[PDB]
Parts: sequence; C-alpha cells; structure tokens
Amino acid sequence: KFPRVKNWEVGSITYDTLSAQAQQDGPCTPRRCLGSLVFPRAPEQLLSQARDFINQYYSSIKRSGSQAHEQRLQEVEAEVAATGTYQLRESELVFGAKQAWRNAPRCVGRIQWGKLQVFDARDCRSAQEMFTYICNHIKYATNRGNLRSAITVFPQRCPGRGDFRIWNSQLVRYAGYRQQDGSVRGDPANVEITELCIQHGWTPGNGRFDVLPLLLQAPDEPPELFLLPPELVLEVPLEHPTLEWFAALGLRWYALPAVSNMLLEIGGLEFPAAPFSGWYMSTEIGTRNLCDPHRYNILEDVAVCMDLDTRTTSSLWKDKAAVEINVAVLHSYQLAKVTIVDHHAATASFMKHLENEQKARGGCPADWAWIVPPISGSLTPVFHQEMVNYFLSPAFRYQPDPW
Amino acid sequence: KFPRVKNWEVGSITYDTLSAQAQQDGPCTPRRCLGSLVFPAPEQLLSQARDFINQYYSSIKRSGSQAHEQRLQEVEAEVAATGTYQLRESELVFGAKQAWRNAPRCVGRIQWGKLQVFDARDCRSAQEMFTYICNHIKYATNRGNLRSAITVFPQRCPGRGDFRIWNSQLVRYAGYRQQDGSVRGDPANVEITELCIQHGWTPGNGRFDVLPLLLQAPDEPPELFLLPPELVLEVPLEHPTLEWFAALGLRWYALPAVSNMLLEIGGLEFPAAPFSGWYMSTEIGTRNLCDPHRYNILEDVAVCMDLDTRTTSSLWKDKAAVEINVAVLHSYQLAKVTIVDHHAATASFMKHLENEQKARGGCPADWAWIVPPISGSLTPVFHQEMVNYFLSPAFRYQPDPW
Ligand code: HEM
Ligand code: HEM
Ligand SMILES: CCN(C)CCc1cc(F)c(F)c(OCc2cc(C)cc(N)n2)c1
Ligand SMILES: CCN(C)CCc1cc(F)c(F)c(OCc2cc(C)cc(N)n2)c1
Ligand SMILES: C[C@H](O)[C@H](O)[C@H]1CNc2nc(N)[nH]c(=O)c2N1
Ligand SMILES: C[C@H](O)[C@H](O)[C@H]1CNc2nc(N)[nH]c(=O)c2N1
Ligand SMILES: [Ca+2]
Ligand SMILES: [Ca+2]
Ligand SMILES: [Cl-]
Ligand SMILES: [Cl-]
Ligand SMILES: [Gd]
Ligand SMILES: [Gd]
Ligand SMILES: [Zn+2]
Repeated sequence: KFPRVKNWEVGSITYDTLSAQAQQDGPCTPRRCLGSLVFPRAPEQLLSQARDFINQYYSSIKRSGSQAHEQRLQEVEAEVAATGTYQLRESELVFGAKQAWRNAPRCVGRIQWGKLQVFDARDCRSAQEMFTYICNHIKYATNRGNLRSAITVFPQRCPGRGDFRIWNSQLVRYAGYRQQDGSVRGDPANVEITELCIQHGWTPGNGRFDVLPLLLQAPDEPPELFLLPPELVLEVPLEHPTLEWFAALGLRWYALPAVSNMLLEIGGLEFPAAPFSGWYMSTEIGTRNLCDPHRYNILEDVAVCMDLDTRTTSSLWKDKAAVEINVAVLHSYQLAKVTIVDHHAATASFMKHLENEQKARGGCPADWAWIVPPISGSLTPVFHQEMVNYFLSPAFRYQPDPW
Repeated sequence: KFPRVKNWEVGSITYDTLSAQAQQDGPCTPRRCLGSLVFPAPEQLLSQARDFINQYYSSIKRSGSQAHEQRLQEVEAEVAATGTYQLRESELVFGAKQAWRNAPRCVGRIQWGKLQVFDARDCRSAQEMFTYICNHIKYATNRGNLRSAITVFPQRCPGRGDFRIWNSQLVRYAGYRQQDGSVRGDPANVEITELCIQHGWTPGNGRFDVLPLLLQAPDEPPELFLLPPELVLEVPLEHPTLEWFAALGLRWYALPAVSNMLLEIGGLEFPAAPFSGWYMSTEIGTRNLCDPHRYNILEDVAVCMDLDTRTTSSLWKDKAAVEINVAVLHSYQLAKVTIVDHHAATASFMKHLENEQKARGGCPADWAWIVPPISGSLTPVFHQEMVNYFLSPAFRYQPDPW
C-alpha cells in the first residue's frame, strides 16, 4: 500500500508513505488512469476537516495534544455551533496558505513554499477595497522586478451570503479580440474575459498586448470594472542576445505570474478569492504562452526570421525556433532585472524539494505531466523521477467561473 | 458517462467509451495516480479466449455467423480436453496486430495494420530460434527500407519451459563495467553484457560493440549466437553542418527490435515474440545519446559547439540536444535507413487516435510516453488528453529469465 518510487537516472528508491493521507479522491481507477486530464471531472461535515486541520497545525508546531491544542478545538466547535462557520487564527491562515502551496501537485516551484507573504484581506468589504488590496499585493510582489511570493486572502465563503470572486484568471492578462477574418489579435486564451470587460464597460484597445481591466466581484453585487495603473504592471519587452531582429517582433510579457481564480480551502473553509503570485519559469512564457498553437503561436514567425527550413519537419526548425524564443525570454528578464528561473534550474530545485519532502513527511504529491517542462523534458532530472499524485488539504482547487 | 477527453489545441471533445472494456487492472486508484511508474486455469482462459475469438470475427465483419459460432465451440472443446488451445494461423496474425494496436506507450501505431507476422510456433531448438531471428532481422532491415515484423515462437504450455530471448532487443551495444566503476559502451546493457561474457562471449573494448544473442530453448540454459556483422545495419552519425561531429565516432543501429516482452493473445502466452519497426529520432538522439545514465554526450557536444556550459540559462543543453537529433536524422537519411522525426511521428498518432475513435470509440494511450522527450508541447499530442488502460491482446513486461 506504500508506492515504490524510483529514479531511473540514479537508481534510488523511496516509498511514498504520505499518499495514505490523501483526503479526497482523484480521477483515476484501477480500470483507467486519467492523470493527463487538466480538469479531471452540514455542520458535521465542516467539523471533521476543521478538526483535522488543527491537529495538522499543532503537530506542525510541535505542540500537539497541548492545552492550546484542546482549546482551539472547543473554540471552533462553539463558533460553528453559534455561527455555522468558524474563523481562522491569522497564524493558522499563514500556515494553511503555505501548506496549500506545498500540497499543489502541479507546481514545480515548491522549493519556495516556506517563504510566502500572506496578506489578510478577510475584513474586506466591497470591490473598491478589493482593488486596493490587489494593487498593494501587486506592488509588493513586483518589488521593482525583485519578485516576492505573496497571497491575499479575501473573506471566506459562508452561508446566505454571496461570494468574493475575481473574474479574471490572472491579475495581468493580455486582451484577445476576434476579427471578422475569424482569428484572434492578442491572447486567444483571454477572448471570453476580454469581451466580458467590453460588455461591463471597458472600451477595447486593439494591440497584441493590451493589459486587461479587472472585473472584481463583491458578494451579491455585479462585478465592477477597474483599470490597473500602467506604472503598476511591470512588463518586459523581448529581445534576443544575438538575433537583432527579434526585438522588432514587438513581443513582450509581464513580470508577475499572479493566479486569481482558484479556490483556497483550509480546514474545511473555502476562500474563492485568494490570488497568489510567484515568479515565472521561462518555459511558461517562451514555450507555452508564445508557442502553443492556441496561444500567441509565434513559432513559425520566429522560424521564418531565422531563415530556417520550415517545409520539412526533420530539419527541426520548430525546436530551433523554440529554443531561441526561450533564450530571448531569459535574456530579456535578466536584462530588465525581473526575477526569472530557467527550466533546468527550476527542475533541479524541485528534485531538492522532493528529497527534503521525503524526509519532512514521507513523500510529496507530484503530477509528472505538469512537473516535466514543455521543452527538453528528458534533459531535466524530473523526467527520470517517478512521482505519485494525490490530493492533500489545505489545497488550491479550480472552481466554476462566476458567470 | 465515460471519460470525457479534450484536445486543447483545437477545443474538441471526445468520450473514450472503449476504456469501459478494460480488463486487467492498472496501478491507479481514486486515492493516488501512478501513471508515471515505469513498471507498476480453465474458465479464466475461456473468457479470455472467447473475447478474443469475438474480436477476430468482428474484424472480418462476420460476427455471429456460423463460422464464428463453430470456432467458439471448437475452442471450448479443446480447452475442455487439454486445458489449452491453439490459435488458427489467421488468429495469430490478427492477435499480433491487435497487441500492437493496444500498446498505450507506442506512438507509432498508425502503422499497426502493416505488420509482417512470422509464425515460428513449430520451433524446436535454440539453433532454429537463431535462424528465425536472422530471417526476421534480414526481412525487417531490408537494406535500410525498414519493414515492421514480429516472429512468434511457441506459446507457453504446462510441463515444458519457455522459449526466451534473454536480450532486451535483438541489437544492443555492449556495456562494459569498468574497473573504475564507470561504463564503456551502453550502461543500459551492463547486465546482459556480463551474462554474455559469462556464457562464453569474448568481449570487445569499443563503445559500440554489438552483443551476441542468448537464446533459451525450453528447459535449457541459454545458448550464445553471434549475429553476422552483415546482418546488423548501423549508421555512422555525422552532422550536416558540424563537421567535427563525425570525429566523435558515434553510431547507432538501424533496427529497433524488442525481444523480451510477452505477447498475450486470447489467454495464451507467447514469452518469446520479438518485434520491430523503425526508429523515432528522439529515441536515439535524445534518450540513448543524452540520458545521463546512457551515452551522456550532451556536455561534450555543447563544449565542442563552443556553448557557455557554465550557466543553465544559456540553454546550452537544449541547443546541443537539438543538434544531436539533427545529426541523427541527417545521418539516417544519408544512409537511406528509415527513420521518423518526433513531429511527423506525433502528427501521425493524432491521425491514429482519430481513426480509433471512429473504429472503436477510444484508444489506450500513455501520455507521458507518447509525448516526445524534447520539444514536448511543440507536438500536437502534448495538448491531447489521453486515457490509459489495458486491453488484450497485449504486449506485457515479464520477469527476466535469470
Ligand atoms: C515562486 C516561483 C514559482 C514558480 C517558478 C512556479 C512554477 C509553476 C509552474 C510552471 C506551474 C505550472 C503552471 C502551468 O503550467 O500553467 C505551477 C503551478 C501551480 N503553482 Fe507554482 N510556481 C511558483 C510559485 C507559486 C506560488 C507562490 C503558489 C501559491 C502560493 C503556487 C501555486 C501553484 C498552483 C496551485 C499550481 C497549479 C495550478 C494549475 O493547475 O495550473 N505557485 N507553478
Ligand atoms: C513502425 C514504426 C514504430 C515506431 C515509430 C514506434 C515507436 C515507438 C516509441 C518511440 C516507443 C517508446 C519506447 C521507449 O521510449 O521505450 C514505442 C513503444 C512501444 N512500441 Fe512502438 N514503434 C513502431 C513499431 C512497433 C511495432 C511493429 C510494435 C509491435 C508489433 C511496437 C510496439 C511497441 C510497444 C509494445 C511499446 C511499449 C513498450 C513499453 O511499454 O516499454 N512498435 N514505440
Ligand atoms: C499553459 C497552461 N497554463 C497557462 C494554464 C494556466 C494556469 C492555470 C492555473 F490554475 C495556474 F495556477 C497557473 O499558474 C501559473 C503560475 C503561477 C504561479 C504562482 C507561478 C508561476 N511560475 N506560474 C497557470
Ligand atoms: C529510453 C528507455 N527506453 C528506450 C527503454 C528501452 C525500451 C523498452 C521497451 F519496453 C520498448 F518497447 C522499447 O521499444 C522502443 C521501440 C520499439 C519499436 C518496435 C519501435 C521503435 N521505434 N521503438 C524500448
Ligand atoms: C492534456 C495535457 O494534460 C495538458 O496539455 C497538460 C500537460 N502538461 C502541462 N504541464 C504544464 N506545466 N502546464 C500545462 O498546462 C500542461 N498541460
Ligand atoms: C519516470 C518516468 O515515468 C519515465 O522516465 C518515463 C517517462 N516517459 C517516457 N516516455 C517514453 N516514450 N520513454 C520513456 O522511457 C519514458 N520514461
Ligand atoms: Ca465575413
Ligand atoms: Ca488442433
Ligand atoms: Cl502564465
Ligand atoms: Cl532503443
Ligand atoms: Gd533576411
Ligand atoms: Gd561547419
Ligand atoms: Zn492515474
């Protein structure tokens, strides 16, 4: 019942004892494995998760079964008996946010999990204070290009009340507009959110990197359109160290990866608005965002500019073009002094995280398909590491869009 | 409902209704997925046999016919009398093609219908086994115009040992464990190399020494057979524009021929059934030559390329690996040996998936194995959700016979 986990580059074996704690079920069954799928599908309820989280917390601080332990238990009981929900102590909030990141199986950057700035926004009312909470977050996390991990936790879900929601999937998004020639100008990923902005007031630009407004939702109100100050949104124009024409392509990306549409769950509590940010790995921008066929899809453009032989796959023009786009990314972020990490350094750090986590708690939930980079997969050590994927709590989950 | 499967490049949705027919269970549970792990009797045989027979008569559009009814009765009776049965010749050809069609980790399955099946079920010795393998190698190589083939040796039966090919492939380079602790040659082949020496083989000292075969007739120790050099087509590796690349002395062989998997058809088990197709360049260029535990040439090549190998952010590893794949493809094309690059191979597999959705309503596929080891998201299969499950007929891993 303890999975044997091998690394094939080295031969080392470990055993994942932690997978036995898997609180929730994943998509897989003995009959078929669905690990590749992106989205893979009363008061007595809330108590058992909430109780289980508090032991987690007090065990984490080497003070379990203690007087302070037993007092928080009867606190949350009576809180839930008197309100139907309960409130986290701020330190429990900090712990639960770090753990939820630590528990994310698809995040290659969890070497950084113990270093996360948590901003408590649980006292937030209305969308304007949302916007102010978000702008501080952005300015702290951006830090003039010396990026720092942060999360801002808005009021938890509670009965009878609506919900705090950020309609945008990220804090910084480029618009995608449809033409009558059928294509998209800008980021195809953001077509739907883009028209929602136009339909909620926004007047549309017409560039390929038009930063979107924020559609912020306070409980039981329609979302409100907010514009981010350009001086707030740090961007990196892309150039290549030796291909002088690359700059002319006009490519650019933003500094801050800030995911704003996932639900944060701690101890049976649910925070549908808790945006979190780190820094980018280069492949996210220069491979997926720019070269996915359903994203900016620039790979052929670049290949033409390199005078590559695009009429035969076996010249590997796609591979050569992709490598240079990633080199462009890394060189550009370093030139602008914006924190970036290349896929080799990142995956070597994740391996260190695996080792640390094997000692800390007997394993690490890891989703091989998302951990292995989208270029040079087998050139990184995570390709040769067997992984075990399971769901622990506290956690980040996807959720339905608000509309 | 069955698993809903999305292609993210196109937006399209399919439902893998075929997975509901999966028999032998895989290693995942609702509590934990292990899709990334490399290695994770009368009435039993009848249900296996009858389902296979049904698959056979379905394929030839004669399901429920008289011949179909009678063949089931015939199989049932033989199992009753003897505890086992024999495939008809046409069932063996069809079974072998279905085992390939069912292999979730094979990206070259667009070809599954084009498979030469050599029936060696009347094989009786290791010498005859060697002759069958040489004929297979000769046919499949075809002087570089590679043809997919499988040779099926006698099935397992009670009271008699198995035929086994001890080698993992028909062509494998020696891996000599060095007195340092290093390896000269292919480190993946240290074990089989040591068993060849121990069984009489006088070893070489090169990095690309072709191993002899150890062939196991039933209830015998393995016997050693040297492949005739002229039967083993090899490609010197050179680079189209990096002329020093030739001086690295690198070579690979032409024929990928897997010899240590068990072929299972209708409950019957063939422990020796070596099969071959042609290479996808990344198998050679990326895995065999650049894996750290294989030939591990990445740093040497990059150094020779005058790349800045002291910071990872130059992406010296990616650039050298690309040129090594370029060299492989260039060198096989120059030698006129069939080979397929990872873009063409993955594009053909998308066609296969679409065909199988129409033919059977699904297709078992191992995403981690189908996505190539370089340029993953540049290929279309990266953005294709897949469902992984076991159908029969199948090629299965089996314990090493020693
Ligand atoms: C600090 C630098 C970080 C790096 C380099 C990094 C890297 C990555 C990458 C490459 C992914 C895959 C995302 C995709 O492919 O679209 C990912 C996913 C994820 N990250 Fe991290 N990350 C970082 C910080 C964080 C932080 C601070 C948090 C939360 C506090 C976090 C939580 C997550 C979650 C929940 C996912 C899964 C989302 C999904 O399913 O796409 N990450 N990370
Ligand atoms: C004709 C061209 C073919 C191509 C291009 C091709 C391609 C591939 C590749 C790249 C792999 C991954 C192997 C690895 O990385 O270890 C693979 C696996 C596999 N191939 Fe194919 N193949 C071909 C022919 C065949 C044939 C003729 C058969 C059987 C009759 C076959 C059966 C398999 C099986 C069973 C696996 C899975 C092995 C495992 O699980 O390790 N292939 N194939
Ligand atoms: C290519 C497909 N991708 C764009 C899917 C979109 C997506 C969904 C999601 F829920 C995510 F958390 C996500 O995280 C990107 C990310 C987040 C953080 C904090 C750091 C880094 N470095 N990166 C990205
Ligand atoms: C890199 C590690 N890997 C190569 C392990 C070796 C291996 C194991 C295995 F079970 C296989 F089926 C295998 O077949 C590769 C193959 C087979 C055929 C018929 C065609 C092609 N083109 N390729 C190769
Ligand atoms: C279908 C497939 O799971 C999908 O393309 C996955 C594969 N691996 C990934 N890996 C990362 N890091 N990000 C992704 O979006 C994906 N997408
Ligand atoms: C641990 C991991 O599953 C293992 O290295 C797999 C990953 N995917 C693969 N895919 C293919 N085609 N070939 C392989 O050898 C592997 N190795
Ligand atoms: Ca029109
Ligand atoms: Ca008979
Ligand atoms: Cl992103
Ligand atoms: Cl191989
Ligand atoms: Gd030019
Ligand atoms: Gd040259
Ligand atoms: Zn699974």
